[PDB]
Amino acid sequence: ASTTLMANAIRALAMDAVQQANSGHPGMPMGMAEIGVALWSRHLKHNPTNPHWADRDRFVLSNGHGSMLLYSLLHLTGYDLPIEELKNFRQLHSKTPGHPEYGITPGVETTTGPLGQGLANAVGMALGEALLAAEFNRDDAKIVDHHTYVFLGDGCLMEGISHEACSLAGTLKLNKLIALYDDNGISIDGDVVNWFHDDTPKRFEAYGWNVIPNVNGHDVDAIDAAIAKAKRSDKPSLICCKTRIGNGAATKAGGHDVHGAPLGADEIAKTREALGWTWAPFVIPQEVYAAWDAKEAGKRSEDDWNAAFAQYRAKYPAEAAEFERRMAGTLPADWAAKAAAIVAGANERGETVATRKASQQTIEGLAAVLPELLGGSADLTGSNLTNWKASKAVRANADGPGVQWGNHINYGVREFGMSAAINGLVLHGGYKPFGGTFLTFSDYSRNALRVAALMKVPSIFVFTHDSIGLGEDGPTHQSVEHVASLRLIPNLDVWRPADTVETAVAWTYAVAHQHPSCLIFSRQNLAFNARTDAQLANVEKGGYVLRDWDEEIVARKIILIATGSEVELAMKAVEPLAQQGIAARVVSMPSSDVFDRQDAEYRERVLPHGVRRVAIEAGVTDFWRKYVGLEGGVVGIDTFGESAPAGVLFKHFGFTVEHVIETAKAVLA
Amino acid sequence: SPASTTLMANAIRALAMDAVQQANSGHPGMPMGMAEIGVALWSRHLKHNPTNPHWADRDRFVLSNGHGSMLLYSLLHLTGYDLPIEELKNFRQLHSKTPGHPEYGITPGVETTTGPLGQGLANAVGMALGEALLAAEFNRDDAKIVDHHTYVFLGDGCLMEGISHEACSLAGTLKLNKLIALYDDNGISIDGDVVNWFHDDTPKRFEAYGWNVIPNVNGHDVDAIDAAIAKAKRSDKPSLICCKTGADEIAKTREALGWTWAPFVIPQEVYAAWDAKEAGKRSEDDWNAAFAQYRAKYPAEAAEFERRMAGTLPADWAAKAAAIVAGANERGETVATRKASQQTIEGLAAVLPELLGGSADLTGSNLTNWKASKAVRANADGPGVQWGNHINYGVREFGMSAAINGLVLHGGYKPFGGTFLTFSDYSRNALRVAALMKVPSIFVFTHDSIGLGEDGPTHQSVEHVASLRLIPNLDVWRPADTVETAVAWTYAVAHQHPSCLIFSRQNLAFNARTDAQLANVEKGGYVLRDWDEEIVARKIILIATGSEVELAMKAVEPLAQQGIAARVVSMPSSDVFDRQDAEYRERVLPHGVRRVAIEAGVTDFWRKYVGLEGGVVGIDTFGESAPAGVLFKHFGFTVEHVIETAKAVLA
Ligand SMILES: [Cl-]
Repeated sequence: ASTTLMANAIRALAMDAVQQANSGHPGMPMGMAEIGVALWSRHLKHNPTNPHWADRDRFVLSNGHGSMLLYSLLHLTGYDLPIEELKNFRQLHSKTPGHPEYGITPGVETTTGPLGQGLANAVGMALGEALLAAEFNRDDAKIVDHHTYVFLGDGCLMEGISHEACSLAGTLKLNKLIALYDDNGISIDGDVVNWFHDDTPKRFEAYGWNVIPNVNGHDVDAIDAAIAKAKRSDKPSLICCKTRIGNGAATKAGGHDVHGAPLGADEIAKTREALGWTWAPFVIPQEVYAAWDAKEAGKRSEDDWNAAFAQYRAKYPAEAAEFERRMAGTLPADWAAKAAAIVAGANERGETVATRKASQQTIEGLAAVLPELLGGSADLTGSNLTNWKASKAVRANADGPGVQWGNHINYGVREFGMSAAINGLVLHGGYKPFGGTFLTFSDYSRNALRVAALMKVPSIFVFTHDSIGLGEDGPTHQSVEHVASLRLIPNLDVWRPADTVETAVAWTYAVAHQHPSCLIFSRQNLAFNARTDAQLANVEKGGYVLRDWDEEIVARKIILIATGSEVELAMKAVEPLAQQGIAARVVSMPSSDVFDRQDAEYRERVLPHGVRRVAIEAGVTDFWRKYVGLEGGVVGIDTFGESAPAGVLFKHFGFTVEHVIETAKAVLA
Repeated sequence: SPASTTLMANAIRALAMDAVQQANSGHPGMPMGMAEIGVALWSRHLKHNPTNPHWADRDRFVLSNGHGSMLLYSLLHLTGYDLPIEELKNFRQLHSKTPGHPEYGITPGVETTTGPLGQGLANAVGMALGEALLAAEFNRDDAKIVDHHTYVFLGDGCLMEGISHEACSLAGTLKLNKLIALYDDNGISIDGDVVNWFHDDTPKRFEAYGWNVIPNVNGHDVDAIDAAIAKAKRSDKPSLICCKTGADEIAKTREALGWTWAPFVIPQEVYAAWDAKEAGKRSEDDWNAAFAQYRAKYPAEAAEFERRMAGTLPADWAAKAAAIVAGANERGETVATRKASQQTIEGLAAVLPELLGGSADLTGSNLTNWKASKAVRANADGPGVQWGNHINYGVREFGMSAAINGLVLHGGYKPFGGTFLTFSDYSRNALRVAALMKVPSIFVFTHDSIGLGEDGPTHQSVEHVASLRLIPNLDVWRPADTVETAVAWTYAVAHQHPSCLIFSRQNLAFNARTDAQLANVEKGGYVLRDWDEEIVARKIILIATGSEVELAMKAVEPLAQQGIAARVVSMPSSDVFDRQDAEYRERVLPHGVRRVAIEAGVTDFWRKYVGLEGGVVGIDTFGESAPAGVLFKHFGFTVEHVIETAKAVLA
């Protein structure tokens, strides 16, 4: 059963599943068929029966629209993806969505579709493998050794994020990363040369990559040999595979309408004749299956690694335990107590610091407790305060390929690439990564935060300099809409702590839960608040009563809802409001997302139905309408900022006791 | 003796370190590092008139590295722009003309607003593209009126950002040879020595883009930088010039430099060596005379150039906009609002010669092109572009969006560019900066919800419409049909806020409108179907946008059969609706009549109109991969769910 027959198999499933769904992208799976045979048949180290096998090569389909390529490969090689599913391509609840989705389909390593990000994910996975290896291998016993393969097309290469990820990968000498490029002269608008005339080999050599240019992308033997050559490189490798889009189509190969549209029944019948593929839709003859199936080889590969690991466990019982725990993403055994100790510690200290500082202090405590902690900053380490006393900066080896182990990464000025890479580090397993930048620059990395939320993986994204409180850098740096815009992304937890204790709570919560988190810290100092034991336990509920009414008040009730640096203002507002006949309960809402997940009883306790509310936050006001209603009030900022000291701006922009009072009287009128 | 270049440069170092000391805030190192580059460019090559920063044929300068803003302030102050020393003393103070990062519109001679890295460079690319397009369009064999360079100062941060890749790759494919980038190659970014995280061979990278690179220029040798700029001007390719560059410390720097003068004191001869008013006036005078000769030979073109450089619409615009809108209403067509968008683009292009469209590799999907357009293309043999009015930007959303900002700043075109709505997350900060700059950039977004169907949750926007509404001063439109599309487009084109125009993949039903309703569409929110004149049924308001307006209209008779009388408010733009006066807003949404919002995106946004007691038919999860009709039923976009919600709200 020839490789033509094996490649053609991919062609038939891709074209027939697209036609069936009358939707999707047949051109790339047909263009890349032989590349598929080359990598998957002759090189990929994997086990269909266990797609969670720790030491498997990681494959990433960065050009995610060509998803039938992956579904064919998963199906053909014997993963648990039955033919029924490929028949249900692009149908509700199928295991075959239009773009591949992590957690939905076995063997799907990450979620792609937004261009460029799969490639950045793959850099993160290569970084994970390289870091773990440096960490867990011993001169007399290796348990970490796998490559990271990524398919990509012209789209990914035009996206800025390819630049960020490949520059970093080159500087970090990630030589087990191997990229195969669907080099076909085509993107969606037509002939790529009219908008994209890069000398791509030259670009990639400039990054410190090895490039294998001009491979015949329809020659299984040629691609195979190029991968072998890549596999022996001192540098990450780009393989340039010259292909024809929809190659094998009877009449439409190389056309500009095979990217994202069905071929039609007529072209499909004629393609069956030209290829000699005699089988009906979704019929695959057993000799194609026998040539593609990897269950046997997979079993052998993984059983071998198990023996390899068992021998490792004998010589290093403690490290083997740690590896298994970390690969599984399980926290230490004494977690609740150590986490409660970090929080108690902050509460005991009672210091008024910037929550960026509170953050660094929490990281100190997390690190002493989580060897898996992997920090980093997008060239703002000194500003974000993401590194800690005992941390080691990850660096490429001076002389050979690979990295020296470390646990804080300087990502460079690459917020988007850092964020996608973090998603890769997380998906790889073995570390608990986070990475920082200024809050406003969440606008550069936004879709990566989004993709973490879609995948439901606990990526942590740290943002500092969160408002006009940052002062003089001015309105291009001063976030106004950002905090609310991140809340709005489904499944993304947003924390904006008021003090050292809310920071400690936010971090330990984030490290321990399944949602990706944005942790949002201030530049400037925020007053410490004191809390009851009951209150300390309620911070983890996202919103809690920081200060209640006294039974002895018997004046007009209001609820002040505040977050982050504005908790101080709500708190300073209480007595002045009392002296005006208003009794103010202060609710601190460090995470509205976590608060919204609470039960109805708890939410009613904190925000009693029918008591009016004023929300206080140095951000856009409309967001708070969900808690304060049409009749409630908001003290916030609905314009861009200005360049001036923080104290000047806070006054200028009406974050004053006087404004809080004025608003409260207006709400209660 | 007249000022040496060393004294000319040290004047910059003095102002930078003194302004920073005065403000006790900011970064003196970058301006001080780039001072010689400043002298070489501004004093020897920059063509500009300090007395008129709006001279149409001026060279364009961009400080892409926003941190060294005292470099620019020094340069503007020294060469004679209207930026007094009292302002430099007021660095980083409230309402000064010397903000922390430079701001377009605040300070004369500031061409764009920079701060987030890489975007200035993308801005510059869009300005160079503007100059090349105008020239190809307007210059004649016997009379040239367009001819200027675009210069950008650049640092390591800018080069690491993915947006430099998008912008520089495009500039190199388009052979924008009048773009000249000068790179502060100092070995340093904020975290320390760049080599640990940025070890690019930047020269080879840029040659791979089709740029000319002059590597290894001594960043402190004015003559060397000068000659390097001179060479770049002879190049057939855009050029990158790689320039290798409190109290006690300031006092000792003064001594090390032999700068004897007190803070903010510039000696007369340094002023005289930097002043550019006299060369400026001559340059602009020469140009005004070359323009008079152009006007004598090409009077219609000359008036069109002037109108378009001011960004003024045609004098009978109100009639021409009304004809576009009326033709939409007359046609009564049920199509996707992406198709409605293309139809309006077509009518706009026939009356706006300045119209300049494009798409980030989604031309067919977004429908941004029109039948009479010409595609912008590099010249086959020489540098530069053949003129066109539709640009294939490649798969570069952020770079396209920042380039558009630069095209808008340059003057002469009315540009817009398209991509899918979710991919607004890639270009977001450029949307933000347009809104901060107050410039009428037009961003087109299509495929706006689960209505796109099978492509699935990575493409299906859910939070995007509401998250863009949050951005101050950015107008968001999500028209229900061809008439709301024509209104949104003609309003966006005519007004000063940047606009996001949000279009559906799928067919949306046309809605008939009375005259009074047609006149209210441009108010952003309006009554599309009102309650009967005297009724006994309980009242609800349905507020809907986009594709959901059809769902609101379909719910009205079913609601009436349940004893519920529904007003349908269409809200194509909540942002424009919020700028309406209190009387109008109360007329559309009367106090104390309860509301249900309907919109295929996050629900929380609507709480500002429907309150805690109101209702929302929306989606607060990600989508799924399935046909659009299957998804809409799956996600509860149904009359039955509208009725349930309305009854629960009315309870
Ligand atoms: Cl592709």
